[PDB]
Amino acid sequence: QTVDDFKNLMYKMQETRRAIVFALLNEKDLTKDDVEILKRAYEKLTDNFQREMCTLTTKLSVNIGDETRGLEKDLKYLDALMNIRREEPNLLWPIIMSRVDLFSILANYHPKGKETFLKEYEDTVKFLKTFISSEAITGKKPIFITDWDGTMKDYCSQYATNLQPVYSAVGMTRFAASFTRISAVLTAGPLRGPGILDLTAMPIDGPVMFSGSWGREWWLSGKRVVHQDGITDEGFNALQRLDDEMKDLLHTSPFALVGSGVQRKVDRLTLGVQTVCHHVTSELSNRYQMAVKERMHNSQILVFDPSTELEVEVVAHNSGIIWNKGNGVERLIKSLGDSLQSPGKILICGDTLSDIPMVRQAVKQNPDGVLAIFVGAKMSLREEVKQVIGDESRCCFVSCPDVIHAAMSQILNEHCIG
Amino acid sequence: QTVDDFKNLMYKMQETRRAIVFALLNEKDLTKDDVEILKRAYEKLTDNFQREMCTLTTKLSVNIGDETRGLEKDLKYLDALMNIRREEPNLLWPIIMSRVDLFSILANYHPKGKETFLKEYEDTVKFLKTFISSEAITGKKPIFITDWDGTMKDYCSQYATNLQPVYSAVGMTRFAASFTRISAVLTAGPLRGPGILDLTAMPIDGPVMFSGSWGREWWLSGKRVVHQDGITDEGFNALQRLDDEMKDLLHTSPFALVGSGVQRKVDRLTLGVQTVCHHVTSELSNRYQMAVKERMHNSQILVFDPSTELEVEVVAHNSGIIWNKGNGVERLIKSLGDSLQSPGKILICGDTLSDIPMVRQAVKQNPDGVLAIFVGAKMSLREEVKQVIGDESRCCFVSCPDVIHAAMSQILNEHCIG
Ligand SMILES: [Mg+2]
Ligand SMILES: [Mg+2]
Repeated sequence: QTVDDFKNLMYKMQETRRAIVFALLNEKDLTKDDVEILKRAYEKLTDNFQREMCTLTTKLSVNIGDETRGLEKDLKYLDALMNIRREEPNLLWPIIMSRVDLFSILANYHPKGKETFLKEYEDTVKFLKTFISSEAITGKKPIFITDWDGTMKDYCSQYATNLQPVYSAVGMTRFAASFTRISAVLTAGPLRGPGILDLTAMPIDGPVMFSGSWGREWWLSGKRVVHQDGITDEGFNALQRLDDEMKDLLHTSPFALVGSGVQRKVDRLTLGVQTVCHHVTSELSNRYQMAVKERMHNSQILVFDPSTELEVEVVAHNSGIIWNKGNGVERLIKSLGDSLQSPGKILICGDTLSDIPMVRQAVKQNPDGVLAIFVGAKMSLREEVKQVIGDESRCCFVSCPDVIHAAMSQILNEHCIG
Repeated sequence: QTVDDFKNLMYKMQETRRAIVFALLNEKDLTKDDVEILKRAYEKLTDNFQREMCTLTTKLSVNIGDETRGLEKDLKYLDALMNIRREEPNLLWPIIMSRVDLFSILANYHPKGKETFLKEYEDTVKFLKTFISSEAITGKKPIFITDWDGTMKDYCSQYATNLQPVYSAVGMTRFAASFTRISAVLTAGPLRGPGILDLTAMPIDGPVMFSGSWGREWWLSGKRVVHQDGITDEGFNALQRLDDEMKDLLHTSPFALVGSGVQRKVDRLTLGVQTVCHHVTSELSNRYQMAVKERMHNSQILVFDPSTELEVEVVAHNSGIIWNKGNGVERLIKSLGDSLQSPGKILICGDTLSDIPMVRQAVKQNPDGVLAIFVGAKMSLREEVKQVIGDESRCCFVSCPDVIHAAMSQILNEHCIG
């Protein structure tokens, strides 16, 4: 009913999710109790419409649509898996997954209809096949680089509970391990506390490398690599002090379930102070922002930024090069000892304009060469993608990530299973 | 209190606005009654918080913030003008306007503060000076091309009442006439019924040329020029028939005060069926969309498109080149007999990604050359602008159109008045 109960529930069913994913990727038995956890988590969100979590001072109405849909699709997926597992006990998990009709499960969620879902699915499948064919030509597996939010994961009203489902995790991990030599994930949010590593349900130390702050931080191999480059050592740590001055403010009753909800990015802090249209009062937001301004201790190398009506930022800087996802990709590839210039295909997935640099860099290195899949892109963005790349023919546009997921599952069913 | 009362009130005070603008641009006396109209229009919107207009079936809560701010700023501006007019009866209007401290009037509306407003103002002024200096170098006045919504005009919750204030109209007209040889306005919405020509408070047949449908239609000189290019004659007129099948649906009680609110664009119809977050019920929207689907009479060259959760489109096509604002600029300049290649500076103003083509085309013709001012642009968009153009130094970023307006007013005060 309250905030911490919701958060703890979601996080529990999420670590349970990771356990399930590990069990499905390492030929381990599927615990019916672990599934029961997700089942209870789903039943809890559907009883009292949406749900409203309250504390001892204020009350917030929270949109749990994404969490509910994720839990639902996961329940259907797992139910199927167990249904074929029971009928044939000692089959390998990929074979059982090859017998799952994921298409029928995901098609009912396409906002434009199943008919469009089918065509987008087929085109995405052929596109992906073109991407996979790179190995048979060059001898080495191609490189896959994607965005998270809106690209591989449906948009969530809260970043704090933007939890990745099981089927997508399994699909992405299998696809990355089987068909790619490099798979990278570039996000704007942090790695942890809460970050992409906490929201994901994937091996993390597997075939997929996760990043944060547009590539300024990475998780590999067992440690965290942070690229300051522009930010000073005093600009840094001061952000840490401010973060300490925020985490205790969250413990009072100011909340972090508003959009982004105070994120600690390598070079800045991004707090969500207001929700569209007007969740949370117009006054509490002002008290919030003023309290944030107070905890900025001159000045002291920390610059305040009102930014928008919904978000607010506290940045270090100013010496630097204005970091973007392109820099993250470049630095990663340079660090790994690989190259984008090497003859072979490159698949890049995105949903917003901030993903265009990733493409840019790629077509600067391999203009043969680059394949792009964009999710829910407006006309202008689609044209921009068509502009950065030559083709046109090398461009693929879908409406939702589930198209990509289903396509990948089909590719796995065809090439890894037969 | 109702819908039509609101619409008629706004339109009346808008034609009154045009009358006032004409009076201020042609050395005519300023009718105190015409000002009184705006005064009553302002008082009517501030009495009962926001306002809710209802009909005989449903009730809608309407955000009239933009209209109220426009009316308010207009009232202050006109009050000043009359205050110096009374103190010196037979002065020329530009001189009186040169004595108006518009900066103090507009600075209180900057969401980031007056301090930022000042710096953005100064930088924009110097930038504009650089733009004006082109005439003294090349002998001919430079070319100015801008976007409307979000660029020269604050965002409005309803396109039907997105009314341009007086001071901005005066400023833009004076600036365009005095410093430019070509001034163009590219919008996505139609020209009329309701269109940009109805929402503007500018001479229309003056120094500024207005367009619609990303340049597919233009108003010059006294007639409307429509570029089909891709759309067939049967694809056209069918859109007109559907439009006829919509305008009568609006007369029932389905409304067009939702965002865009059914727009007749040269190649398509863009209806606003849902508001963020959830103004209007979730069922009435469905009835709306289904009724729209019904009035599509095979099929019959009209393609339906769910697009987003808020908007919906009915497109003709498919043969064409996918028209953008760049094509509008190109076709306009080619039609007028001028050229972007000719040595001289080019100022381009925008707020979204759809304005990037305008820049693109320009830097394809004049890479010396192009100056860009972007309003309320996110980091990614700013970087994209910095990418399309070489400089960097030739880029100017502001937070609100009022910065541009105040800057232009200052330029007028310095060069046209002394
Ligand atoms: Mg993204
Ligand atoms: Mg615009």
